[PDB]
Amino acid sequence: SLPVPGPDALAQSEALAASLRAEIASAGGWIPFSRYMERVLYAPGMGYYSGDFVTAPELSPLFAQTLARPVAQALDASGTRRVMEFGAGTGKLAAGLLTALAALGVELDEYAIVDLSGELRARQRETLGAQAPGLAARVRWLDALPERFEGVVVGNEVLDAMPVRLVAKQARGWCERGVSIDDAGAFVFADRPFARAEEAARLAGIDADEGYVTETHDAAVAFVRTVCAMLARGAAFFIDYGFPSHEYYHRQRAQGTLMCHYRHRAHGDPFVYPGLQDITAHVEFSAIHEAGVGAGADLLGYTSQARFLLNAGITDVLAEIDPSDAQHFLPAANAVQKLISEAEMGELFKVIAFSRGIDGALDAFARGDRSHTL
Repeated sequence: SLPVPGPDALAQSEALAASLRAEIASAGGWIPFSRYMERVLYAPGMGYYSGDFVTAPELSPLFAQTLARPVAQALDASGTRRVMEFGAGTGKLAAGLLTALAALGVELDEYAIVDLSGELRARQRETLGAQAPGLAARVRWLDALPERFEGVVVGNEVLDAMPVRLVAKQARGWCERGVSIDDAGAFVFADRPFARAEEAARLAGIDADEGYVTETHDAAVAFVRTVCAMLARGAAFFIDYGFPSHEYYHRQRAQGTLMCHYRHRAHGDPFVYPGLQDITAHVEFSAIHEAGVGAGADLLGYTSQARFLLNAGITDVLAEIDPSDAQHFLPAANAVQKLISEAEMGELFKVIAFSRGIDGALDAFARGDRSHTL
């Protein structure tokens, strides 16, 4: 069943929906899914994110403590002293990473948060004041990526929320799946030939039978190019759920990876209550790899979150807590298992990193690197 929102949320969703229906009609009855997704997620005031930013916020402490190790190693190796986080959710990772780095002897000249909409920083500032008092003063917020950056960039579950286009395999070949309105005014998917017939060529490599529907990630690719061109020295880590291309576009993944979350219920329909639910797609890491190295950065590593966290010392972090102290040990052990178990986040989530001015390997990627599978 599908719970009905309260009056105020419903009014918001209805206004957002009416604005999208009006846009679709004005455009001749069809818009790409990227445009739909951009508006329902990011419309000022009414979009989902712009008026549940990570999968498991309660894992942020142990996660940040562990991530701090390769972050510090990348700072040392590149001779840099700044971190920049894109998005940043409610600021739990920033508070954790700031605190953990400082505890390990690493002070930053600045921890920059990129909050394009302006809408996330108030809660982030509150979280930092509460959880990292006296490191909070090192945090600055940016309205856009700068032209140049020296330090370590962190993008945790941000690639998955960037707009995707949908593509569908017809007998006649690939086409674009966009959004139309039906005769009752409801949003409907609608398939149309590509404007740029060129854009079907990139899909030829997919082992897809007729009826296959999947996502392309132009916006994420554009973002990674921009980050890697900006990065002058240092590293950029992206943490997200997804797969290299062979697996992403596997013959059997014929409904793709699009998933929506409404009142923490996972389901496939992005036309449910516009503005009141999340819409995400998994990340296609081969294209992300090409994006970053094509901008001239080195690939620093690619592996599963489990392997990255294990390599980075998560079990050592856990082992600081004594097992007889059950009050602390069991929650910590359960957190670690959620982070690293194949059945939980450990395999599905991946870490990819790019670098400039880092020679050699990070310990976090030195065993079990998967770059050769990209």
